[PDB]
Amino acid sequence: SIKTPEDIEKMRVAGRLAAEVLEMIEPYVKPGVSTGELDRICNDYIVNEQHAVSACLGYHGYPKSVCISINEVVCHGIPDDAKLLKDGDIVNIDVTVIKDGFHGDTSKMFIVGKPTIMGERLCRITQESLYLALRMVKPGINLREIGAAIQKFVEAEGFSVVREYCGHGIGRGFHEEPQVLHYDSRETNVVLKPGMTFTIEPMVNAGKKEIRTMKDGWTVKTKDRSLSAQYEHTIVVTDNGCEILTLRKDDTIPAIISH
Ligand SMILES: O=C(O)c1ccc(-c2ccccc2C(F)(F)F)o1
Ligand SMILES: [Mn+2]
Ligand SMILES: [Mn+2]
Ligand code: NA
Repeated sequence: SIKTPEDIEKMRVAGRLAAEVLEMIEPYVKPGVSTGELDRICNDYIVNEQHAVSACLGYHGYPKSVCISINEVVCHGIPDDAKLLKDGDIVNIDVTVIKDGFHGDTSKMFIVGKPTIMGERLCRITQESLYLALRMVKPGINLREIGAAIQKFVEAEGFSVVREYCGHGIGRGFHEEPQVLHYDSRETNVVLKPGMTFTIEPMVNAGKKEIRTMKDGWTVKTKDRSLSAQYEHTIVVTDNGCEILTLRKDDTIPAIISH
């Protein structure tokens, strides 16, 4: 669907709120803190300060407000008061808020304590894969091209792209069409049009692409237990490119990408 100027404004608000949850939580992401407390901090902020709601809680039965995944956990890590962050960890906090009917969806990696060169490299490359994709977004381009570019860049780094999950259209619905694969697929045939709003959120494994879902029916880890990183932004396709609706102060890419 093509969002209207009004809907896009609402997406800007929702996207900014999502991004600000990530900016707000940054100081709390330090050695010793539990992912459970991080989640509570994020939820209180979303509800009490942003006057918004987490779109995650309850979705497909998800128990928490945000997803927090550490190191080998690929995605959907469930915040737990007993899971503490430690020196060297790489942690993804994935946020999605609903404000005035629209969704803002974004995530980023945080390196805890003294960074490891491997962790820093995986996160940097993963973000760069998102960035290169964002720089390709504009009317007329096929999502297949973008997915192909992400995969090519990631694999060239000796990393892999997780296939079970993809980006997605977003708006009044958390996950709307189209599906945004982060790898080349013969099934992908979607030509971008102005006003389209979707996410790009590649999950990159340091090791093999295969994953394993834990027995809590949520937590996903790399099959080989290698590190996995993910970054995500919600965007709106413009006439000559795109606008990142979930940009943060620490992002090293412009909010408005012109061509
Ligand atoms: O960025 C996303 O699109 C995202 C993060 C987590 C999920 C998800 C996917 C399937 C079922 C439940 C959830 C959620 F509840 F954790 F949001 O979707
Ligand atoms: Mn997300
Ligand atoms: Mn998403
Ligand atoms: Na991870």
